[PDB]
Amino acid sequence: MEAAHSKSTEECLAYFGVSETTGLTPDQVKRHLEKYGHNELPAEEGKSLWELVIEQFEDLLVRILLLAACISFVLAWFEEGEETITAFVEPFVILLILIANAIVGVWQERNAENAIEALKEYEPEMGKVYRADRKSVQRIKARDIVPGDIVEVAVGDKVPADIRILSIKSTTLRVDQSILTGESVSVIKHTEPVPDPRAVNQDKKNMLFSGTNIAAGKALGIVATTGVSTEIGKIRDQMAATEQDKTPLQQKLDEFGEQLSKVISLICVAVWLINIGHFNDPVHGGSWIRGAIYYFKIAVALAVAAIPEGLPAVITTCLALGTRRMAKKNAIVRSLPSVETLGCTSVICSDKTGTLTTNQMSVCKMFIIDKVDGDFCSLNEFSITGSTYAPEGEVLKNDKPIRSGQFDGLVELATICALCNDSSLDFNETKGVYEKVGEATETALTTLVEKMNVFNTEVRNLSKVERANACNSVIRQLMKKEFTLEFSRDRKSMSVYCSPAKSSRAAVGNKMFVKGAPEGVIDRCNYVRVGTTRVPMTGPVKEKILSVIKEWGTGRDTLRCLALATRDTPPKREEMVLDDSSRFMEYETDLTFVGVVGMLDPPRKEVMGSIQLCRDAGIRVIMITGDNKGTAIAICRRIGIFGENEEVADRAYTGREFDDLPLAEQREACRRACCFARVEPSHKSKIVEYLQSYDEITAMTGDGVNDAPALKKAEIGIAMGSGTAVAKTASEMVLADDNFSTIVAAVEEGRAIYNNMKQFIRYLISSNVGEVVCIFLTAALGLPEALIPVQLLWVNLVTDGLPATALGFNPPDLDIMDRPPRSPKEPLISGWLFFRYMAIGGYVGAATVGAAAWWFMYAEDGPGVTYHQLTHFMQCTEDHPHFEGLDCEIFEAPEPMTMALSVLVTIEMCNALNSLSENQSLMRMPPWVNIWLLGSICLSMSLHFLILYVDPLPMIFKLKALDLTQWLMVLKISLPVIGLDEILKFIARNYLEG
Ligand SMILES: C/C=C(/C)C(=O)O[C@H]1C(C)=C2[C@H]([C@@H]1OC(=O)CCCCCCC)[C@@](C)(OC(C)=O)C[C@H](OC(=O)CCC)[C@@]1(O)[C@H]2OC(=O)[C@@]1(C)O
Ligand SMILES: Nc1ncnc2c1ncn2[C@@H]1O[C@H](COP(=O)(O)O)[C@H]2OC3(O[C@H]21)C([N+](=O)[O-])=CC([N+](=O)[O-])C=C3[N+](=O)[O-]
Ligand code: NA
Repeated sequence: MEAAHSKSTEECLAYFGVSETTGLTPDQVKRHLEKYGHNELPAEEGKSLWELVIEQFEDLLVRILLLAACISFVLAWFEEGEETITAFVEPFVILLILIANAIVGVWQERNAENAIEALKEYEPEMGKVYRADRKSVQRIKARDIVPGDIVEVAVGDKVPADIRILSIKSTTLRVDQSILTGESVSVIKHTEPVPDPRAVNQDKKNMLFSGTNIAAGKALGIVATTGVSTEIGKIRDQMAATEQDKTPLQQKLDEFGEQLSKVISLICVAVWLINIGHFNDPVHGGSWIRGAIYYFKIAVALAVAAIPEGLPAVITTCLALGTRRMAKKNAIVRSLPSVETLGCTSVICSDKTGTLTTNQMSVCKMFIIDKVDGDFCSLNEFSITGSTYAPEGEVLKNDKPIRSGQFDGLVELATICALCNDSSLDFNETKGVYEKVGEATETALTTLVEKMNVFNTEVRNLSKVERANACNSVIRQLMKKEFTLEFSRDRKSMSVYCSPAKSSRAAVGNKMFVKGAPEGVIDRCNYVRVGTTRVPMTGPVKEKILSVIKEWGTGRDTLRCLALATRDTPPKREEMVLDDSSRFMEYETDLTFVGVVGMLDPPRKEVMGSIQLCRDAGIRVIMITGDNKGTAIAICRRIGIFGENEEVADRAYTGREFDDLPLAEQREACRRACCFARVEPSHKSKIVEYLQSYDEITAMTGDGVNDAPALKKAEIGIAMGSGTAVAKTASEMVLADDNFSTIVAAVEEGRAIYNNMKQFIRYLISSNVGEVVCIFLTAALGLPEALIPVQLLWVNLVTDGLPATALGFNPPDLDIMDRPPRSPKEPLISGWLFFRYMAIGGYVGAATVGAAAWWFMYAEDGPGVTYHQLTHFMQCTEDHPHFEGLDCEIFEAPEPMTMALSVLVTIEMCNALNSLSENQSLMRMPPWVNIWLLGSICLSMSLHFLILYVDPLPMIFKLKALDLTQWLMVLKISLPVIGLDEILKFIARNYLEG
């Protein structure tokens, strides 16, 4: 029964055919269990280890690498040498890389924590029901409860299903619903129907929600819904159905993969088309077997040269380090890839209270009526100092301290403030600073009366915990508080019924004290207090009062106003139905207006500055608040979201107003709106949807279970440090200090990290192009392999991995926050840059092939076969152009591989320098601009010597220590790559200056 809150108790019992005093029969149980299922959220998909190891092997590039591993393994077998250790090395490396990769992918899943699974914290194991088969209450497993069940709850219980309250067995039933409604104070429950079939949860005062807690009392109820149908179950379904997108870089990486894979196959076809003349060779002689091994050897080298194998690790390392840095600035990033998205944020939607403001509420203005004489009226206005919940402050009229007690009107104002109040003050001795005990707005009052000290009680003598509630305790001794009519959003007021404490043979002199939003309270005043006297409420007195409230609430003071009032002749106690909240407005009629208080929940000190940073960075800020609309807009003006004087008629919306717009107008509202007031949790989700319809990258704040869906939907869900764990697990980021400014600082960090990532992505991928040209050159010209997979793999994982990682530490540009958000669709490499890496690639390909071919020919350590061309053969049974001797297999020498490799290494060190800046010359942005980079380059070269010298390794990699002559050639050919880039950077910096 979804609409239970709107049905009578009788109607709810009738629907399920259940007797309140017996409960369900066992036939009913069996039928209801079959119809409605068990009372639980569906279990998580069992994702197995085998099913998960396989997912690691779904990435296209890892597939290519696996294919290459198999050809490399197959080749290690069907071979012609004798060395048993040196062969199976290659396929083991690739295999090991794929395995280490899988190990990690798996680590991340056993440690992954999901939001839907965290909701289960809120289902209790047991609940209590009355069923026909037994007289006494039976404790059963929550999961076996069904709709129609008669259930019983008591103080401390976790609510087990969504239950319509039948009977409250205690004096009141108080419930902790904070997780679902964001109501901090436990809320009173009743049993009468709530008429609106579409009531929001906060109005469902006759309902208990699954997952919430009984704070006081004992109650009988009938189970309305279970499982996925409860409020929290529907929240679990909304999250389930939300599909999150791959980040822009993830999408680019996949696109890169697809294309790279297409290029690879194309180059194979090319290497085939280029050696098509082999169909002209006599079938007799030669070696097909030794030719086919040659095409497969290069296919493997091609695969290895194309993939940036070390890239995922560099990306991960850079992200972890950034993450650690962000945490020191209160931004706890939960998802490493979100860092990029955060850098792209174009809208931040932020709750106000506690995030944009300190949530330290403090009264700084109040007034009572001074006098009323026909058309004439005056008010007595005061200021109150002290922005803390601490009783540190004093009252002033025209900036001069006064005695509060010397105004009877004030005495009553404080009386109402103290009695009509569920909250209080605590002096927390672990911290020193005072903390709210309840609602913030109420504690401001508590704090007010202490500062007012209307009866002049001796407080300078008391301590610091005896200070928290002194002047309050005085006022309590005055009146017996009988009951309270709790605040509700329809009437926007609350009241207390009181009778004199000292009261002999007198049934008379009871008072109700009423506090609430001014408009409805004032409309219900027929009288105005003036000192201790009373006079009829009339037009010019009302004008005067509403006029001041308008200025305090809509002006630059941005205060929340409450009107305070007393009913002088309240109804007889017995003539009041305390059980029907619908009558409460009526009990609070025929009131006497006493006064108005104005309180401020001040903006955080950094907020103004961060709002400005957002405007500078092209990031829109939307405030979401529970203030009325007028005060909402005033506060937006105050912190600079709106200009002091700009028109905002269609840039601010209440939840009400927004609902009244047709769908098309709502989408349009979201694109221009900066302020939403009094909105429901559903609105945050709609706002995010509409914003995603204009391709915004949106951050949204949240704290409760009710915020979880919207946090999941937003590109950057942002949870409060002080909030629920469910909100945390549904978010990309947590603010450990709750501060909006932490968001802005995280975004800037995102922008700077990403700009560095660009450089190292471009740097690593650039070398892969360079490597492929080498392999394709080698197979084009019929040359001996200049580089083998194992070498390339060391370079891609280690040699270039360090400088790439160092490029992550590139100093950020000074104008990072002076530019619009980066377009998500913006390519990492395109246009002129494409051409640059085209040219570098071609250079690098030529330079490596060159060095190997130079050794074979013009080098005097090797067989100076100058223009003798390796082109000719790698056959060696024809022995044509060696007219006399007995030596041939020098085609497998490690020296020319060492030439190529040291060229590759050196060029890449050079190109790491080229990568410090996209377009700035090294003459303006020198190498020492990044110490880590120089440091890494020294480390890579050291390691290059390691594999050249440390004996097990030279043999493994097939290399031989170079000559001082040969190193000098390495440098001769490698260094110019700097010249080429410096020229190319020059061309971009000058003939594209528009
Ligand atoms: C990795 C190694 C090679 C050899 C491969 O060619 O990479 C290409 C490739 C896949 C792209 C290209 C490479 O394209 C070429 O080099 C032209 C083909 C030359 C034929 C060779 C014949 C001997 C990148 C690498 O380089 C150059 C020089 O322009 C740029 C960029 O890469 C990126 O933007 C990085 C995105 C992660 C991509 O065009 C990208 O494809 C895309 O979708 C992008 C948008 O990704
Ligand atoms: N949709 C709404 N409709 C009406 N009032 C609302 C609404 N949403 C919030 N409020 C008011 O805005 C608050 C939370 O702000 P945030 O930090 O969440 O943006 C609320 O505090 C009081 O009224 C609530 C209140 N109370 O019990 O809730 C009792 C009051 N009282 O009489 O003691 C008055 C409150 N008040 O706002 O003045
Ligand atoms: Na999200």
